[PDB]
Amino acid sequence: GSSGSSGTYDEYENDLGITAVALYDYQAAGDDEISFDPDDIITNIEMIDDGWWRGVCKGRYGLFPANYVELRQSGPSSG
Repeated sequence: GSSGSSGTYDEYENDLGITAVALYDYQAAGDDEISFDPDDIITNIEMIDDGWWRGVCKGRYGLFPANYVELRQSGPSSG
């Protein structure tokens, strides 16, 4: 049993998809690429290139190296 500040209704729509956390500060070489700070949170992460991805950060969707970021993941009791 759990609860919190649900609200007046629980019929919302949140499609964030995949998320990741930056490891180091990056500077999008150009417009195509996006610039995000280290230890930041990114949503709508689309897996395109094993080395580069595309997600919506601080209101910006562009190409970015998956090396300067880590795929969010937790390890609970029952893996």
